Amino acid sequence: MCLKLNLLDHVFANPFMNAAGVLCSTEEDLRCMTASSSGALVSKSCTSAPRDGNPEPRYMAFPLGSINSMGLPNLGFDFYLKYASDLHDYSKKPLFLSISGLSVEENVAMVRRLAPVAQEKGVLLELNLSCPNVPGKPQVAYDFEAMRTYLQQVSLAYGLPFGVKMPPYFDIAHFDTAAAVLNEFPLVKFVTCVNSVGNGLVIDAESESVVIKPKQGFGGLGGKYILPTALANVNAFYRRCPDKLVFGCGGVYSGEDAFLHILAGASMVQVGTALQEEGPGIFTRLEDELLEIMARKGYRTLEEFRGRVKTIE
Amino acid sequence: MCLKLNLLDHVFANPFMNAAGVLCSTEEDLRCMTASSSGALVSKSCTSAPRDGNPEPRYMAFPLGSINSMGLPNLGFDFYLKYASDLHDYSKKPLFLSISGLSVEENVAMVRRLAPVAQEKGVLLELNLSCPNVPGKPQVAYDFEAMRTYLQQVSLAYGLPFGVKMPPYFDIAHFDTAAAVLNEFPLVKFVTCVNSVGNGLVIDAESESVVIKPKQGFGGLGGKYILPTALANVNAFYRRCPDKLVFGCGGVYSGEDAFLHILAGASMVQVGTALQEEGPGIFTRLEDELLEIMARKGYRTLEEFRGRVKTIE
Ligand SMILES: Cc1cc2nc3c(=O)[nH]c(=O)nc-3n(C[C@H](O)[C@H](O)[C@H](O)COP(=O)(O)O)c2cc1C
Ligand SMILES: Cc1cc2nc3c(=O)[nH]c(=O)nc-3n(C[C@H](O)[C@H](O)[C@H](O)COP(=O)(O)O)c2cc1C
Ligand SMILES: COc1ccc2ccc(CCc3c(C(=O)O)[nH]c(=O)[nH]c3=O)cc2c1
Ligand SMILES: COc1ccc2ccc(CCc3c(C(=O)O)[nH]c(=O)[nH]c3=O)cc2c1
Repeated sequence: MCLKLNLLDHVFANPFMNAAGVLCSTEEDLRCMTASSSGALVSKSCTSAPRDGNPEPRYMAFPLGSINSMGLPNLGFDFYLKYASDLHDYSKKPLFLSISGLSVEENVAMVRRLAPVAQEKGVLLELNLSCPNVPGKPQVAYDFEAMRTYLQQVSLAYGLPFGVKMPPYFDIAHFDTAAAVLNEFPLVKFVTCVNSVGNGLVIDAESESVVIKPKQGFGGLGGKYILPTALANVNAFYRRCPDKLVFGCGGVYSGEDAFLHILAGASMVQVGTALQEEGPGIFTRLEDELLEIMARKGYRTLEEFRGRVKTIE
Repeated sequence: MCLKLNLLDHVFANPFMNAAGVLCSTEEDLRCMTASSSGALVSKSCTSAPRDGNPEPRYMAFPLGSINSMGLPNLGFDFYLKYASDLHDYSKKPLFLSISGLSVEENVAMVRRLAPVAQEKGVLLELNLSCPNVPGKPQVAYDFEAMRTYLQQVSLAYGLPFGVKMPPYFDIAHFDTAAAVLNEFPLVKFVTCVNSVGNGLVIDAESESVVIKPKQGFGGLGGKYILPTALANVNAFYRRCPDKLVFGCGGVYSGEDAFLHILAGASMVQVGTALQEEGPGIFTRLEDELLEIMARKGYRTLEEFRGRVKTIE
């Protein structure tokens, strides 16, 4: 009975990893994820220049999840490239590097320079298609023409297999159109579903106030609020992208949550809000919990149930 | 101390009503909602002809909320009109009638017949913009050009103040675009935010199956999962539509939850999943709980705090 996976020409002890942005912004953070029982880690979505990000408070958590408008605080690309190139111990586990340029040219410039490092060290690119667009236009992945442009340019500039981090969709026609766009790009080998459920608003009843300062308190939601939305997007893309892998992300707090993601079609399973709250010890528990569910059901490997969610009649 | 208010030329005992489609499909349902301590009631969204809806199971609820793919089962428009015109006791509370035709023409035909009943009896129209659209196309509210046409045609056909039931949005540009569409129509006097969070997926770990039969288990989410989404949409439209009312719907299970919708800007507060689960006694609890929070805060009116959610500097 085991949680090992072999994909994208890498080997993973188990399917768990952090979600981008959680426990992955500094060298300390990355070493801490490396030391954890996770099967992999991803770096904070970066920009070419370092960023301080939005005013605080910009992240808050509650029993059912979290809200944030961090604003891409990050140490800049050169720092993440250097971590990939010179500091990361690939004998411990694989590394994903997440990029989130504020324009298509910014992304092209980073992926050109990531390429030789990816080829020589085996760092894996996750391109974040919630990067903001032009303000007053929707985020990139909710503008199918911009998304196409981003993927064509990044495909040309990088030339290597990569993956994409997708926001959630809520309309079947969007599932259809988005997967069709992704399916135009053979170098897109994995699809991470989902980023935060955008622009929610948490209000504290006692103080009568929003709980985060940017954007009049509007920000992306994560945690228990979003697990069925995440499961839906994992399975939508699993069913529509048969030549790509799907990584699941959203609402994982337990081995059972991870099991559902994997039944929906998840290969890797990322952990955001729960990891933020509990810390990297969450990885041993998730592993133990998922293995206990597998033992009770008689499953010996992940492939025996991945994507095998049953429908009714 | 009482929760009474006046909106749209009607008087309401309190701000609570059912959400469309919950406890409101049959004559028995409507009389039950009428007998409740709700302030108003809304009928099941209807089509010209009666419909059986989708195969069962088509609704399921859980600790954090519900999923449904009901498929617009309804007794057809002649039945709801007849209810509005001959059966409803307007001395008890106002009535809203929800229409959800599958085309623009269907909606026009229903509203032309509704108008003289609205004039004579004061029944209010809630137009459901989570309706069918043209080939491989998103729901109407997610296709701003179709939304505009629907509203143009309905405003011309109906000629009287009405409201619209909106699906949630997740992107600030979308809020900007949707509110601008709506503000083109002076007869659109209220905006109900929000319908269910579309196309989530609930999976049962023990059976390894989805929990509803239609659409391979995909359906609209309600309940706790959607409260911060619902508050965000209420506030966004409250901010953008200063000459309209906003009705809040989504995740209300307590007077606290209702308090947060009213702080966000809600005039009326609709109850879906929690009503489906608890039954119509919920209305007395919600009234009591809301009055209790008001008392503790020293608020005597809803107007003192509606839309007064505080931001951080
Ligand atoms: C504090 C915080 C920072 C995040 N930053 C990023 C990021 O830099 N890039 C990215 O793709 N997603 C980011 N996300 C989204 C998470 O990766 C994840 O998609 C989302 O939180 C849902 O997973 P969850 O329900 O486990 O939180 C961030 C989330 C949180 C809470
Ligand atoms: C069983 C069921 C039937 C529904 N039918 C309708 C409908 O006919 N028209 C409509 O506008 N919304 C319909 N809804 C959506 C609700 O009116 C409401 O927008 C949604 O459930 C969120 O509120 P909640 O969090 O209180 O459930 C329905 C919801 C459920 C659960
Ligand atoms: C330009 O100023 C802004 C403001 C808000 C942003 C929100 C998300 C993002 C993408 C990064 C990201 C963040 C984030 O850094 O805020 N949070 C998430 O939940 N997911 C994400 O993908 C960039 C922003 C940039
Ligand atoms: C035929 O299969 C479907 C699938 C999805 C639907 C979504 C909304 C509607 C409109 C009525 C409605 C329904 C419903 O009757 O399913 N449920 C909601 O949560 N909101 C609604 O607004 C009909 C649908 C029918």
